[PDB]
Amino acid sequence: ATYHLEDNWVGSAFLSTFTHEAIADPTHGRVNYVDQATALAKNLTYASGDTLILRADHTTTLSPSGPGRNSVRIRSIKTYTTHVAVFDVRHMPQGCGTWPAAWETDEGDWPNGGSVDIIEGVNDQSPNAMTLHTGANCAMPASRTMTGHATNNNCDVNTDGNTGCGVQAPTANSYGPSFNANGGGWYAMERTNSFIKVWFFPRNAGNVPNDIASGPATINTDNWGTPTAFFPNTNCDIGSHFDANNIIINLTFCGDWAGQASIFNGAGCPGSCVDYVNNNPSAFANAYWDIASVRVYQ
Ligand SMILES: *[C@@H]1O[C@H](CO)[C@@H](O[C@@H]2O[C@H](CO)[C@@H](O[C@@H]3O[C@H](CO[C@H]4O[C@H](CO[C@H]5O[C@H](CO)[C@@H](O)[C@H](O)[C@@H]5O[C@H]5O[C@H](CO)[C@@H](O)[C@H](O)[C@@H]5O)[C@@H](O)[C@H](O[C@H]5O[C@H](CO)[C@@H](O)[C@H](O)[C@@H]5O)[C@@H]4O)[C@@H](O)[C@H](O)[C@@H]3O)[C@H](O)[C@H]2NC(C)=O)[C@H](O)[C@H]1NC(C)=O
Ligand SMILES: OC[C@H]1O[C@@H](O[C@@H]2[C@@H](O)[C@H](O[C@@H]3[C@@H](O)[C@H](O[C@@H]4[C@@H](O)[C@H](O[C@@H]5[C@@H](O)[C@H](O[C@@H]6[C@@H](O)[C@H](O[C@@H]7[C@@H](O)[C@@H](O)O[C@H](CO)[C@H]7O)O[C@H](CO)[C@H]6O)O[C@H](CO)[C@H]5O)O[C@H](CO)[C@H]4O)O[C@H](CO)[C@H]3O)O[C@H](CO)[C@H]2O)[C@H](O)[C@@H](O)[C@@H]1O
Repeated sequence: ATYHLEDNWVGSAFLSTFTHEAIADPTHGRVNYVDQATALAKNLTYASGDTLILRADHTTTLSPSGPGRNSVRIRSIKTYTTHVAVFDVRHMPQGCGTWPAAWETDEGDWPNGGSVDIIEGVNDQSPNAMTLHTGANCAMPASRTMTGHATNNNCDVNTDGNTGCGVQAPTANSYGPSFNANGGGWYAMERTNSFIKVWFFPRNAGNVPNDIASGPATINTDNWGTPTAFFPNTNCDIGSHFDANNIIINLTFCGDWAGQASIFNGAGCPGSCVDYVNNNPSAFANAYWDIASVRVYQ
């Protein structure tokens, strides 16, 4: 469980080690994903000093017949198999309609190269969800050692209604306005051939491993306590369902999950998701990631 520093991304480093994907939203959201040149001119991406900002447009009222709300989706140039990824996150997007994620995938053969969500939710609904999506023959035992709570235990996208196999973080400050109020915190994900684990440490935690908080060149996950989410290989050959994955950090709106009326409305958001996102730009002034660092160890 000992790893050594492979990549250390801070501020402007993200501009040369990740790309912006100006792509049609694969989850069909009310979003216009812009390229890196456009992101920078329009200040949707700001990457300077010890800060990366990734945000949505919070000034434009959308044309109902035009493209969605301007936002960004960044993807690491490098891919990883057995590794630990540590995200020091000060702020994540909030707002009705928002659907932010920090995750890993191989887009080129989805779902067969797998996907793991480290940070994800919709419509400001805490807590955080940590979820795997795979092809066939991957499930999770009903009970295993973690602080979080499992919801769906079948990871196979074709037989699970695309929910994946997920775990809910135990605290509200894992996600959303609550996370943001607390100054964020740290997410760490360890992936091996045998398992995937995610740990969350709130910004104010008295027990955050120095490994995680200070980012030295050597880490040891044995010292990190029980994971928030645990995906063992009891009923899933982990290595055979995941290949080399890029890291992706993005913000979409509405679409296949967040945009469902029951979900959007069930979260206390008014009206329809698309109309809300069209007509309330100032409601997304806080729809930003503020990232202090992402580090990868191998
Ligand atoms: C495009 O978009 C960008 C990004 O949004 C816009 O940039 C912002 O521009 C505005 C207006 O010019 C700036 O607002 C001003 O900020 C002034 C103070 O700035 C300084 O402090 C900021 C806060 O720092 C503290 O908090 C952070 C955690 O979030 C810590 O890292 C840091 O150590 C500080 O902690 C102290 O305080 C806390 C308690 O609050 C304690 O607990 C700690 O112990 C510390 O005592 C900080 O965000 C700024 O950092 C920026 O600049 C430095 C270099 O100077 C760089 O290294 C960083 O990477 C970062 O870029 C800075 O240190 C304030 O005086 C003034 O009144 C006003 O509010 C704002 O700083 C910008 N935000 C940035 C840069 O992130 C940009 O304007 C926009 N372009 C457009 C529209 O054209
Ligand atoms: O539980 C947490 C979990 O929730 C998931 O949302 C679920 C909803 O998807 C589900 O709604 C059903 C509709 O999806 C369905 O509409 C069909 C379309 O989905 C389909 O398009 C497919 C594409 O979406 C797919 O593209 C891939 C993306 O899905 C993938 O998305 C990422 C996720 O994998 C995730 O983990 O993280 C990130 C960040 O948040 C997501 O971006 O990304 C990859 C790589 O880029 C894409 O390839 O590609 C396939 C082809 O391979 C397409 O089929 O299109 C068909 C038309 O043919 C539609 O039928 O309709 C149903 C009925 O209306 C609807 O129920 O609902 C449940 C709620 O019960 C949600 O749980 C999130 O997607 C997931 O992110 C999250 O972890």
